Amino acid sequence: MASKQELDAALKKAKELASSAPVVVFSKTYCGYCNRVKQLLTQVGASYKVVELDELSDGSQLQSALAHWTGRGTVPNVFIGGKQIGGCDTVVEKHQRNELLPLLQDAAATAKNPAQL
Repeated sequence: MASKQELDAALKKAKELASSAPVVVFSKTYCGYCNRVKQLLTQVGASYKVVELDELSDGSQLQSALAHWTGRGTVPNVFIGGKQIGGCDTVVEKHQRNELLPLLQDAAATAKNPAQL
């Protein structure tokens, strides 16, 4: 039998992780892009979980479930309100469009606005 139930369990934990905070940043321990996304969200004033898949106890299979789930599985990988937004380039582009910030506000993730967008 293939590892289907292990992949499904990692997928279930990926959904759990993706929903454990209003914003979640699947990442790795050293990448400049992971640092960039952390600083991007910090500067607007967001509140976000970080999930360093190089250090998470099952992080390799968790990233494999991420790839299965998203058809992408890159790092960093950003979710808001339990839905994927995209990777580093996606959040930087949506920040430049002033399009990420309204969605962070809608999630009330920006602590500046607890009343939502």
